Amino acid sequence: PQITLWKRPLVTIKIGGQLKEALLDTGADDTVLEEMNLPGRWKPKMIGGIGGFIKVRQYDQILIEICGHKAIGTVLVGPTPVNIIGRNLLTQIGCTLNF
Amino acid sequence: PQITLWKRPLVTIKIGGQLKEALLDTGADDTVLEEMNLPGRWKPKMIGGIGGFIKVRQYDQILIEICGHKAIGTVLVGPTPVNIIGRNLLTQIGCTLNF
Ligand SMILES: CC(C)[C@H](NC(=O)[C@H](C)NC(=O)OCc1ccccc1)C(=O)N[C@@H](Cc1ccccc1)[C@@H](O)[C@H](O)[C@H](Cc1ccccc1)NC(=O)[C@@H](NC(=O)[C@H](C)NC(=O)OCc1ccccc1)C(C)C
Ligand SMILES: Cc1ccc(S(=O)(=O)NC(=O)Nc2nccs2)cc1
Ligand SMILES: Cc1ccc(S(=O)(=O)NC(=O)Nc2nccs2)cc1
Repeated sequence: PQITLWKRPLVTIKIGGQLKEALLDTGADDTVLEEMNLPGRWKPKMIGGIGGFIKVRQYDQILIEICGHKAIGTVLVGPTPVNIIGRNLLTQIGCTLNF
Repeated sequence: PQITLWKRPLVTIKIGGQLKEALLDTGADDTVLEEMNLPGRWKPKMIGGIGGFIKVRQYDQILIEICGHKAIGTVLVGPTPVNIIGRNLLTQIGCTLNF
């Protein structure tokens, strides 16, 4: 769509044959999702934000669908309290900020 | 104008006399800038994200220019490593996500 920001920009995502809600985030370099089993091998990673760092597992070339828009790319899993769609995936669905 | 997301969506702001860069951040509720000098009476406030939380200072009715769009709102001030423009001002300047 064209989505307003009066309300948080949380959309429906599909990943792993599971439906989740996530936040379209121009403030995130990377896509980080709450704890979930996922296929293939991973590598260790840290991400930072407000008030420090946390550890995550990087998985590559993952199929995700975001309001019906398919993308394959990197997805990180760990103790985020919010499912976040970051720029690496927002680009793949054509997402822009406009005003 | 249009901001595609291949790089961090950075923009020029003008606030309390000064020129700065700040990130347009759709997953930020509030606006939060690096330590600076704003006027008069402020209240404590707590904001958190990945990894933890910070203590900030809340300044209300602060005037700000964001990419030539004027806005008046709550600016938060504290130890964030990046200046963040949140939905509180993104809404005032007519900012939406398009895909
Ligand atoms: C989502 C992350 C992957 C993202 N991180 C990155 O992309 C980082 C910079 N990149 C990165 O880590 O890459 C690898 C790296 C980096 C540096 C060194 C080595 C390796 C990030 O945290 N980005 C944040 C900005 C930032 C950048 C640098 C440093 C510090 C902060 C926000 O823009 C991003 O949009 C998040 C989303 C979020 C929110 C909550 C939990 C988890 C994620 N918002 C926030 O952190 C904001 N918090 C909020 O908006 C919350 C929801 N509000 C809040 O506390 O409100 C009051 C409240 C109080 C009490 C209860 C409830 C609410 C903040 C900017 C205002
Ligand atoms: C676009 C899109 C379709 C379907 C999903 S799904 O139902 O969550 N799971 C999968 O497709 N898994 C996979 N199948 C083959 C390789 S990875 C997610 C995203
Ligand atoms: C459009 C635009 C003009 C001027 C500015 S300014 O010089 O940075 N600030 C102000 O003039 N006044 C205030 N700042 C804080 C409270 S009242 C900012 C934006």
